[PDB]
Amino acid sequence: ANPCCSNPCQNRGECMSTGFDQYKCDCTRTGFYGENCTTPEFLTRIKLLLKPTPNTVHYILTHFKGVWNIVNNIPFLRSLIMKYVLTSRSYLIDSPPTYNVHYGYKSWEAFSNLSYYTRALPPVADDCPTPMGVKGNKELPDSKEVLEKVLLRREFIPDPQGSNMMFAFFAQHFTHQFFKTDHKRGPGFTRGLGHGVDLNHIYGETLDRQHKLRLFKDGKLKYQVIGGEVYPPTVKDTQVEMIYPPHIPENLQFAVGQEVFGLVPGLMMYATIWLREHNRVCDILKQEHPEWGDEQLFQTSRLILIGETIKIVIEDYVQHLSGYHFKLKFDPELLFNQQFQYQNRIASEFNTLYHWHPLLPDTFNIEDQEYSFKQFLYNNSILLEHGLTQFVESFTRQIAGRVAGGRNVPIAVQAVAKASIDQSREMKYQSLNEYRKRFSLKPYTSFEELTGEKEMAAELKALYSDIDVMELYPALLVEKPRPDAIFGETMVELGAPFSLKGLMGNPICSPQYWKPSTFGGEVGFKIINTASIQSLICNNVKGCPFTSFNVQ
Amino acid sequence: ANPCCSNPCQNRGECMSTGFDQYKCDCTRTGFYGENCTTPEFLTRIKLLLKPTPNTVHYILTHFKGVWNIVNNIPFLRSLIMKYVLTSRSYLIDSPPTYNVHYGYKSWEAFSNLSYYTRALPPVADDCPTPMGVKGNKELPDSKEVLEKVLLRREFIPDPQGSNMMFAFFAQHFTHQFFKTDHKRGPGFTRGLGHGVDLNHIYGETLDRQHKLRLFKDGKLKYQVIGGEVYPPTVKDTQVEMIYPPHIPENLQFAVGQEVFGLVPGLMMYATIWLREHNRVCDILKQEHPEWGDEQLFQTSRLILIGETIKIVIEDYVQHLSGYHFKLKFDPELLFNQQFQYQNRIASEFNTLYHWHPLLPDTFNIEDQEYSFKQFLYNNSILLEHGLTQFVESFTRQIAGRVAGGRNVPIAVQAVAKASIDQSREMKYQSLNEYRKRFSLKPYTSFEELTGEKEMAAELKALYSDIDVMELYPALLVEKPRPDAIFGETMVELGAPFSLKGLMGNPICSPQYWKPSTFGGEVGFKIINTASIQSLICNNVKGCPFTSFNVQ
Ligand SMILES: *[C@@H]1O[C@H](CO)[C@@H](O[C@@H]2O[C@H](CO)[C@@H](O)[C@H](O)[C@H]2NC(C)=O)[C@H](O)[C@H]1NC(C)=O
Ligand SMILES: *[C@@H]1O[C@H](CO)[C@@H](O[C@@H]2O[C@H](CO)[C@@H](O)[C@H](O)[C@H]2NC(C)=O)[C@H](O)[C@H]1NC(C)=O
Ligand SMILES: CCCCCCCCO[C@@H]1O[C@H](CO)[C@@H](O)[C@H](O)[C@H]1O
Ligand SMILES: CCCCCCCCO[C@@H]1O[C@H](CO)[C@@H](O)[C@H](O)[C@H]1O
Ligand SMILES: *[C@@H]1O[C@H](CO)[C@@H](O)[C@H](O)[C@H]1NC(C)=O
Ligand SMILES: *[C@@H]1O[C@H](CO)[C@@H](O)[C@H](O)[C@H]1NC(C)=O
Ligand SMILES: *[C@@H]1O[C@H](CO)[C@@H](O)[C@H](O)[C@H]1NC(C)=O
Ligand SMILES: *[C@@H]1O[C@H](CO)[C@@H](O)[C@H](O)[C@H]1NC(C)=O
Repeated sequence: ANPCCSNPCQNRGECMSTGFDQYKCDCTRTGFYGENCTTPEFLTRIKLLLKPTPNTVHYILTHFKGVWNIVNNIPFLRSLIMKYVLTSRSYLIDSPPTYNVHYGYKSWEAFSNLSYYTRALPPVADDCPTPMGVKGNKELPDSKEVLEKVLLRREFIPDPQGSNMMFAFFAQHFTHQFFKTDHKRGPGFTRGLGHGVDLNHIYGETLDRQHKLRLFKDGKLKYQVIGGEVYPPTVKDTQVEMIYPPHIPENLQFAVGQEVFGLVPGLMMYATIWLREHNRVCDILKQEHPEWGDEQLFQTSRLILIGETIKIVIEDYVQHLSGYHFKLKFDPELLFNQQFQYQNRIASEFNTLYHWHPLLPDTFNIEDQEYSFKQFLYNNSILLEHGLTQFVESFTRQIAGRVAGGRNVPIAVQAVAKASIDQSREMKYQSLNEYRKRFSLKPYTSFEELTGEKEMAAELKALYSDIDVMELYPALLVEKPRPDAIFGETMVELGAPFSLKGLMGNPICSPQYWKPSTFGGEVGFKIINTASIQSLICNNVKGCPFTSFNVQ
Repeated sequence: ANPCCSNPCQNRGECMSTGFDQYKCDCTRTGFYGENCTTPEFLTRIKLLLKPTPNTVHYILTHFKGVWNIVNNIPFLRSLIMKYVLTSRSYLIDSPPTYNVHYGYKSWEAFSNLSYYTRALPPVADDCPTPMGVKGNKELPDSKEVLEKVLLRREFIPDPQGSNMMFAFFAQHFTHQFFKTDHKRGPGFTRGLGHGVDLNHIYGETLDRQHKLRLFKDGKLKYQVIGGEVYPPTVKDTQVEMIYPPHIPENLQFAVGQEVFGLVPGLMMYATIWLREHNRVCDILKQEHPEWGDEQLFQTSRLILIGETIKIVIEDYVQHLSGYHFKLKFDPELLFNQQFQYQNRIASEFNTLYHWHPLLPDTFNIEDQEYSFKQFLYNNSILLEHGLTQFVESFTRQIAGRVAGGRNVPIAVQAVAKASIDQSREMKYQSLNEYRKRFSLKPYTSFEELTGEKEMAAELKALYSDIDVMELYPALLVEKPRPDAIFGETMVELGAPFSLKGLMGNPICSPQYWKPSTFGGEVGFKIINTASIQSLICNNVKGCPFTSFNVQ
């Protein structure tokens, strides 16, 4: 019965029920008047008649390599750009946070509760007629279908971008701090109240945990040496909470910031690395400050590491993920005169877009061997067996599956991807065209447009009928990739903002934090400013096995 | 042994232990180089040689009344000013938050833990030699002395500013949401994680509580009618948690957002008002949206009310408290192009400066009667007896005690004010000259300067010896008032920033919030934009008894 059901209000306008069967649009600071926030104002026009399509830009970003090389070696220029990129996004996210699962209108309970996941777009009134408000049928295509009909991988599709296993597990490992949905509660609730890059996966969310993972000496994290190698410590020695299957031997039950991380030798590997990184830093500090305390070292480290991370992600991970020729730079000093809200709340959407299963290979080739999901899972014995070094090298090449192309979802991952759809539905997610419009994206006029190819498209049009009624998550994996890219435009234009927020919006990136002091001074500062997934592995891993998020 | 103990680094510089008996200053974005962040840069100079003393300004603010009347009527002008005032402060606070009780260096644990109270200035290394770092003796003057020697009120001193009881109880009541120190934990910890104006005192901090205080109908708060009047409801009917003394009869045990508020008929009175305000709003909304739900009304109300509050404080309370001739305006639209961090963490300092006991009268004259603390305390029977209307009128006149003059602390309040000193000491608070310097205030060179008068001064100099070693809290109450003002410069220049933060930095003051929609549209929006302690009482209280925070 909700007169807003139809998502009438345009351009970030706000719909309000001005009576049982009537509504109203809050076209405030939107740039458009009219009952629907459509009629634009002048500057609006000129603003749009100077707004280049993302594809256009993306293009320019990935071409003229020669020129990009020029700028890539001209500090002010580079920054001037990187900044532009920074700022280009910025004005997109709703910070401070607004809606969430249960709240379609701004509410204190909303803005306050931290267990919720904020929503870039409001849900749909449970009173609304159709799942997408009004357009569509009493229901949505069964997921199993869609799942199969266009998602599940038939022939493994490699990511044209060269995304190796390293990248995959990173992204996997990394994103696992922010995204941490508490299911006991629901799909919409997170358990990572840190709502951002806080390496809680390395040090636990609660202090209690953190302390058990702490050695309380030189601010180092409790560790353990197996076969002359540094590894996370046992659950039987730290009593830390770790999610493991009955058979696992105590000598194998690893304890780390994240309780789930034991079920994936891929994850565990990274852990071990970072863990090693931390303590590595501790030593460097204890060198600088022979007069510091355990609790100070431990805390300075965590600050420096968080820095590195934010760096290695933006400058490596994200860099590669974009395939731009411009070298992405991480320097907060760029927002020091930019109206930027150094804060962040994690959105449901951003979580879903994450469901990057396609990356997942069909087997896991470590050195000679090749493993199956059925094999890999919870078999850290694997990790122990081959060693970090090999793992690195190995994973540094085993290309990962493309993700936007279509039907490239491992069958083992079956269950998951389905949920990914089922969920968004429960959370009354909005139409993909809505989320498209939201981020100022022209909506897809035909399934064929969304895919390019006519196969799936037609196959989908069968299922959804109205392009509008197309679900986001799905549309994302099926989306029509960019020229050899791994993602479509949609997935990029959504995570780009969402990301550079929690990335930049992190405390340490704020003025009264960005300084040597904050990190034990210059030395420990440099560390962050000179951090690459490369060195991260170089230092922490034996023999400095070369690596990249790119398979050569 | 801490080489930083001596607070060497100047101008917000950061000190770091560069070895056992050596340190270093992080003069970053400070404006000064030199080992101590002293040598200034050019623009710095020109910036200072254009920086008018607060006293100067304060003066200009409280004079030329004729001119102020001119501007007070030319919108752009007024705003242009108010804004200036807004922005003048801003660049002072450390948002996002930095140090706290246990942390003198920036730390995650710090920035993360919300039970802590942030600290505008770092504590002092427990390893430091003297309580104020180095200057001073192995200890500090016994508090009992100071307490008596210069704090306790002998002859009641009225605030020259006319601060009636209304103001007092408001300030009291209002500030009681942010400040809510959890003693079970310690002096440094707050229980109001809301860390700001969130009217948790009206709706409780936890949802559980809130729901019990909710009637779940038209989004109204559960209430009760006694003798034809609207009053908060009983603990025996809501099971809400309320702090009460054994004798109190259930029929008197009031349940309200704040558990402590029952022990002060002054507080309770305000509650009842606000409570009445809320439900009042609910009706106005239910009029606008006959199609809204209990939980939406309830939430919109709380949003509108929070607005009112932020208004009534800034525009009334704060206005009066300043005695400026310029009419202070509350309009977030002023920061919509200002690098302002719409967020807030409550500082310990700000909490202490609050300890405004001097305001407290010696008796409480309600109509004919006159009461004693021993009387008033936990005697809401009083409130019930006379009625809200009288209470208003009465309190609207009973002048409150000045606070900066000196020795004006009620003896009943004895215990408290002492604590106020004892505490800051535990929390290793810094020197008053430090906190002075901090907010770019020339430090007091002599106790006589801090007081003007020679009596107390001399009396103190006996106790502290070095002006520097003068404690803040004390120095505040004894401080030398402004020409007929109720506060000295120190207290003003500290709470000014601290305040306009949590005041402005509140969500609802942010761009994606400041709009009719957010509040059920224009109608419910206007409400906030047209709110005065006056109307607040006018609407909620019978007969619209005139009021002001000024006793005529
Ligand atoms: C605002 O948007 C609504 C739709 O969200 C428009 O209303 C529809 O207009 C068509 C064409 O006249 C009618 O056939 C429909 O019955 C209307 N309602 C709906 C729910 O579709 C409306 O015309 C728009 N107004 C403006 C000024 O843009
Ligand atoms: C920086 O500040 C320190 C004090 O915080 C200064 O050091 C003192 O200087 C005096 C005068 O030479 C000596 O008598 C003291 O022994 C020094 N130490 C202390 C703890 O007082 C120092 O001179 C300042 N340096 C600069 C460049 O400003
Ligand atoms: C001076 C440099 C001018 C660069 C103009 C670039 C215009 C790019 O144009 C883009 O090309 C894409 C193909 O890759 C299409 O998919 C997009 O729809 C189209 O807008
Ligand atoms: C064009 C307007 C010029 C105004 C000049 C104002 C100078 C105020 O000067 C101030 O006066 C106070 C007395 O009230 C003193 O206590 C302060 O120390 C003094 O700086
Ligand atoms: C957040 O909301 C959920 C459901 O509304 C509730 O169960 C939970 O206790 C809330 N969290 C907090 C911290 O209030
Ligand atoms: C686990 O790994 C070890 C060593 O690689 C191997 O011997 C064992 O068969 C594996 N078990 C499973 C269930 O994968
Ligand atoms: C905050 O810190 C105190 C002491 O460091 C600790 O007891 C408390 O549990 C912490 N709060 C949280 C939420 O971790
Ligand atoms: C409480 O108030 C009632 C009514 O004003 C009065 O009769 C009674 O004496 C008071 N008791 C105390 C302890 O103040």
